[PDB]
Amino acid sequence: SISSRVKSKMIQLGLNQAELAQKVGTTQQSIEQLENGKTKRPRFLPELASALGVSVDWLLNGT
Repeated sequence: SISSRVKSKMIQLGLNQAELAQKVGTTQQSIEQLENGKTKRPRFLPELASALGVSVDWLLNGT
């Protein structure tokens, strides 16, 4: 699921939830919630896209 896609990229990159949430500028809770499969449109999607240097298209769709 989407949070996996996000995470596994960060992991390889070296980043984790804290660094992620910071760089995104979201709440730490929102990262867990992302990994709770809770929301397709999280309140930082474009911000996440910049955070992993991916597109919004890819984040939503995803290969």
